[PDB]
This record gives sequence, structure tokens and C-alpha cells, in this order.
Amino acid sequence: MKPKVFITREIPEVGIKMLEDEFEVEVWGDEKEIPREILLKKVKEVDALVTMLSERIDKEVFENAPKLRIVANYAVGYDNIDIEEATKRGIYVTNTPDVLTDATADLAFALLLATARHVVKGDRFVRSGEWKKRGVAWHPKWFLGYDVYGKTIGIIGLGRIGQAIAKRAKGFNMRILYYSRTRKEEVERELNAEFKPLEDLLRESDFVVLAVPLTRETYHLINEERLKLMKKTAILINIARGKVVDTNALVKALKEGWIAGAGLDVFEEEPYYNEELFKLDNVVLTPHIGSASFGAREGMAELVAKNLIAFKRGEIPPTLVNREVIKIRKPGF
Amino acid sequence: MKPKVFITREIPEVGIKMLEDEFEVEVWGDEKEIPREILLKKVKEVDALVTMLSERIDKEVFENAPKLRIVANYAVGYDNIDIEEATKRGIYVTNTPDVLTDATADLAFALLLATARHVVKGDRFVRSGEWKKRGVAWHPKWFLGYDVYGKTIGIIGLGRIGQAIAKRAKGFNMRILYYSRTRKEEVERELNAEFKPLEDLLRESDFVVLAVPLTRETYHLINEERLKLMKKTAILINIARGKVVDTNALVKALKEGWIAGAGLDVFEEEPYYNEELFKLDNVVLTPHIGSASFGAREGMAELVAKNLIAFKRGEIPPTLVNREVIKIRKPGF
Ligand SMILES: NC(=O)c1ccc[n+]([C@@H]2O[C@H](COP(=O)([O-])OP(=O)(O)OC[C@H]3O[C@@H](n4cnc5c(N)ncnc54)[C@H](OP(=O)(O)O)[C@@H]3O)[C@@H](O)[C@H]2O)c1
Ligand SMILES: NC(=O)c1ccc[n+]([C@@H]2O[C@H](COP(=O)([O-])OP(=O)(O)OC[C@H]3O[C@@H](n4cnc5c(N)ncnc54)[C@H](OP(=O)(O)O)[C@@H]3O)[C@@H](O)[C@H]2O)c1
Repeated sequence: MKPKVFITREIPEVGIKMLEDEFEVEVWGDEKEIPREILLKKVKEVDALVTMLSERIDKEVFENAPKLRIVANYAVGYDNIDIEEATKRGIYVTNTPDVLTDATADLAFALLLATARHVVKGDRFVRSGEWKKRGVAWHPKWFLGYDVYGKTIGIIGLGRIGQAIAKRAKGFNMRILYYSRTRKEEVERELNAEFKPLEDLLRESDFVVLAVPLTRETYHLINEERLKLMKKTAILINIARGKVVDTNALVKALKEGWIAGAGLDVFEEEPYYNEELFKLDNVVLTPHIGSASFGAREGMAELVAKNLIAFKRGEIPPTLVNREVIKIRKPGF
Repeated sequence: MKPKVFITREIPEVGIKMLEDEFEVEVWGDEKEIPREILLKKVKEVDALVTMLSERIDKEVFENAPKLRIVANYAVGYDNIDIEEATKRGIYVTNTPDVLTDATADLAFALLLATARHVVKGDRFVRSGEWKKRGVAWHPKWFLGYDVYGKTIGIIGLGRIGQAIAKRAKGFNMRILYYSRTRKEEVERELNAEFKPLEDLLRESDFVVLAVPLTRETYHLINEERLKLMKKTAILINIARGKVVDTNALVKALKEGWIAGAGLDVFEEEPYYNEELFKLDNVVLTPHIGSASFGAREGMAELVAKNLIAFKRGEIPPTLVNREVIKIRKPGF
């Protein structure tokens, strides 16, 4: 365990342990993210880093770290890392794909059903005591929500997570429309998902679920204009990234009935608070917990430990994001 | 439009109209259940009646009802009608089956997922501004919920709804197990469901969903004994009837920790208030909104009328609950 590695947050012990035997591990104890200052300090002698999607690994971080040769992102997304810069510096950047697919997929559908049926609102009605108080028990017109079975779901970004969401959608016998960068005949037939241009999908879909990474090409992909294309009774689910949606536009689309409601797990700024958004009833919110499942986090901690260790052994990491960096340097310390 | 029909509550316009040209309709207009007396008074010269769950239609009601010949229940469950006496008095009783099947199955899953993933508690942490306030964006051990995909779902009651819940589960690649009055080969194969002893189903399921009618046999089917039998990590979902569960035992099983959580749509008293339960964070509650979907309450409405409009024409109601009554008297007024 000669190599040094800093882990920016308390991850599953199963992972730390695995590293304890090949690396000299240091871990950030405090619950709240590591201060930007304190971070540029720790990375001084480290050879590898295990970062959260919260840390901004930009050039500054790279500069204040001469021995850093691999950064293991404890997440599947990496928009919080300066990939290109890292590749030029011969630095390997890994993420944790697959191991968290079902966790995220399950939550999307949780937000879809909950948002379409008023679970979160009804619960407040029952819990608070207002249900008892009002005296009425069961009314023919209360809490009317949207059907989900047999309806049309539109998946934007048919990758690992998106495909998972389509499988669950098959249980509900929904019609599956999807918009992604390419058409994968093999996937389409298997899940029976029909490709359609984003404008058609947002026009025909009863549920629109975002499963794309955050890129310059997906930034605010869902804007005011796009929201208008949507049915007044459609719902928008976002377990992707906050910035993929123009929050101001959404609040408007909601407050003005352009769409029925929205279920959000990700926000443009985290933690997040928005009085006008949070005031709505046809909105379901969750603190970025897409992957908050016992299995997912466990498998994430293991995958992270796998990459670094493979690296130590001069092996091409299992889940390397920037493969081009392979030619700019060799894996090792 | 000679026949007279009293409708206990305001239900979808589509129904009131279909009958409008076949019956002399009167619609109780208060959101709260009709008081005992007022109901007794109103049911004097009524030839038909449209009731809601909450309406306790016993012999006392049949007495003040000299012209009552049919009772259409705006619901699929009829544990609120003294069927025996109904038959004895030659009164036909119909319900609204199937039309609300998917609406209820959907919610069953809304609950299963929302309970398994702290959706209700997440929305609170986030919505109240408590998330921003705490200043921590994302932590590897926050809101860890239970995986669902690939897990075992045990369905108590494999009827129209319980089967709809199985299909839904196929979408999450769940291992389907069910306990029910009778094994149905045709259905088992189709859904790939395995019949199992109630005792086994409760020891092997990660999720237990109740979908049985309320009967002398099902009263408190789930009690302290059975609760204890469930996995310490299992979740109980009840969209059947409140009385099928021993509320007090569940509270304990939750606090004590015999099981992980419960999503309840129905209770022993409705409206319901229980300080002890309502203070648990591993319990998701909804005001008995199982069939509250536009299409459902809509279809249910057309069926009620459909049954009444066919009876008037001297025909056996499409969804007659008591077939035994066809003999005790023919169809008609
Ligand atoms: N809420 C949570 O806790 C949580 C958990 C996990 C992930 N996430 C977020 O959601 C994402 C899920 O991605 P994944 O794990 O499924 O990775 P993935 O398999 O790479 O999926 C990404 C999909 O988006 C497509 N895509 C990319 N840019 C696009 C564009 N401009 N227009 C249309 N489609 C585009 C990709 O197409 P190609 O095949 O051409 O690349 C691919 O189909 C993560 O990257 C992260 O941002 C959130
Ligand atoms: N929460 C809501 O808003 C909502 C909405 C609709 C319905 N519900 C509830 O759901 C119930 C069932 O609806 P459904 O359409 O599924 O009716 P169903 O199909 O007639 O009944 C479902 C199954 O329950 C089984 N069963 C009955 N007693 C049993 C017992 N003691 N042990 C094991 N299995 C038993 C029946 O067996 P058999 O095949 O032998 O009959 C049937 O297979 C309704 O009565 C109502 O209480 C709730």
C-alpha cells in the first residue's frame, strides 16, 4: 500500500477496505462537502483521487497536484471533471456506470407514479390530520391523477439508465418513444422502443423522462419552447441533471398549466431552494437520490476500488472515461 | 325517465347523464358522507340507488326502502353492503370491476416505490428548505432505500388487481410469489407467478402487497404473528382494505423494526388519524385514492349507469355481485 489516495467523502467501507490493502488511504470525515481550499491542499502528495460529483476537478485542482495520475469519480456522470485537461496531463478518469442503473431507474418510475397520482400531496393530507379534520373519507372526485398503464412514455437519452426505464415501462404496457444520439436496432427491437425526433416525442408523450448526461449540447435541452410542445396533461421527470432543464421555464409551464406536473431529483444548484417551484402541488421533489439504494452505493464503492487497483497494476481501468488518454501516457505510478 | 334513482354522492358527469334519460335522478350534493337519517329519509320512494364505499347499506336501509330493487355500488368492493339480506330481499347489487383495475395497480406500485425509496420524506427534506439549510448537497449514505429490480414481490390475493400488480412487477424483473384462495394454472404460467403458503410468502418476499376483499376470513389477516414472519428488510403495501391489517401491530412492527416500512392507502377508520403511525418516517400514506384516475372514476361512472339502465330493461346486470338473487325475483321494477 505504497500509493497514496485521497477520498473526498465517507463511501461504503467495502470500497475503502479494498484500497486499504493496495493504497495508503485518507478519507474526508465531515458530512458536508470538502471546502474548496482544504481540497487543493490534500491533493498535494496523492497519486489517486476518489471524488464526489460535488467536487469541481478543474485545471486548478490538477495544477495543485503533480503526482495525481488517476481520478475515480464515485458516480456515473462526470460533468464535474475537466476531462480534456486531464487527458492532456495523462490523467485517467473513471466513473461508476451500470452498478447504479436499476437504483436510478426505479426512482424515476417512483417519481413518475408519485407525480402522476399525488402520493406526496395525499400523504401530507393524511399525516397532518387535515384528512380527519375535513371529515370526508372517500370522494368520487378527490385526488384524481393520471393513468400510467398503457400510456406513452418518451425517453430522452436511451443509454444505460434510459433503457432500464424502458424495461420497467414494459411492465406498465406503455408505448415507448425515445430520442437519443443514435438508433440501436438491437435495443429498439428488444425493448420495442420506436425512435422519434425530439419534437415529435415531446408532442406525443404522456411522460417525458430525461436520462442524458449534462453537456453543452444538453444544457437547457428542455426550455420554454420545448415545454410548450408538450401536452397540457403530460409530466416531466428528471433524474439526469438539473441544468438539462431551464427551471424558470418549468415554473412557468407549471404555474400556467402548459404541462400537468414534474418530478425532480436533480436541480441546477445543489442543495436547492426555490419558493415558487416548491410552492406547487403538481411537483414532486427529492434530494438527488437517484442512486441512493443499498446495492448501488455498495457496488459503486467496489467499482471505484477496482479501477485504482487495476491502475496500480498497470492495467487499463475497467471503466475509463477518457480512452484517448491511453496514447498520451501509460497506466501506473 | 320514470324510475327514480338516488345517487349518494357527486360522481362523474358522464354517468349522471346516461341515467338522466332513463331515471329520475337526484344527487346528494354534500362532499361529506350522507348522514344516516337523511339517507333513510331519501330512500323511501327510490327504485334504484347509487352508493359509495362509506355508505353502510344494511337491513335498516332496506326497510325504509320499499321500492328499492337494485343497489349500484360505485366501487368494486362491496364489504359495505349486506349482500345476504340484499339477495333475501330480491335486491340486485352491482359493483365496478376492472374499469378501476389499472388505476389501483398503478398506485400499489406508486406506494411500493415511494416507500422503498423515501420519496415522501425526500420531498419534505427538500421542499421545506431543510436541505438547503443544512448546506450539504449529496452524501453517499443519505436516503438509502431498498432495491426493487430483481427482488421478490409477494401478492396476497391474485384477483383482477393482484394480477395487474404482477404484470407491473414483470417490468422490474421481480420474482413473483402469491398466496390466494385458489391456484390458477392459466394465470400462473402467463405471469410466471408461483403459488405459495401465506406463511412462506411472508418469509420470502421483499415486498408484500395486499389485494384481497374484506371478509370474515381476511379481517386482520396481517397481524402481529404474520408481521413477525416478514423479512426485517421487507415492505408492506396495502391498497386492499384497512381492516385486512391490524393497524396497532403494524405500528409496533415498524417502531420495533420487524419490517422496514409500509405504504397504506386504506385504514380501519376513514378518515383516519393515528398519532403513533403518522410520526413514522417509514410509512407512506394516501387518503384511499386507489382508483382515483381520470379514466377510472370515469369508466366506473359509465358502468354504474350501464348496470342500472340494463336492469330497467329487465336484463341481468353486466356486473351483478349477487347472482343468487336472480332467482329470488326477476330483473325489473
Ligand atoms: N439522479 C441520480 O442520482 C443519477 C444517477 C445516475 C445518473 N444520473 C445522471 O443521468 C445520466 C445517466 O446516464 P447513463 O448512466 O445512462 O449513461 P449512458 O449510458 O452514457 O447514457 C447517456 C445517453 O444519453 C445520450 N445522449 C448524450 N447526449 C445526447 C444528446 N445531446 N441528445 C440526445 N441524446 C444524447 C447518449 O447517446 P450515445 O449513445 O450517442 O452516447 C446515451 O444514449 C448520468 O450521466 C447522470 O448525468 C443521475
Ligand atoms: N384502495 C383502493 O382505492 C381500491 C380500489 C379498488 C379495489 N380495492 C380493494 O381491492 C379488493 C380486490 O379487488 P379485485 O378487483 O382484485 O377483486 P377480485 O379479483 O374479485 O379479488 C382478488 C382476489 O382475492 C382473493 N381472495 C379473497 N379472499 C381471500 C382469502 N381469504 N385468502 C386469499 N385470497 C383471497 C380472491 O380469490 P378468489 O379468486 O377465489 O375469488 C381473488 O383471487 C376490493 O375488494 C377492494 O377491497 C381497493
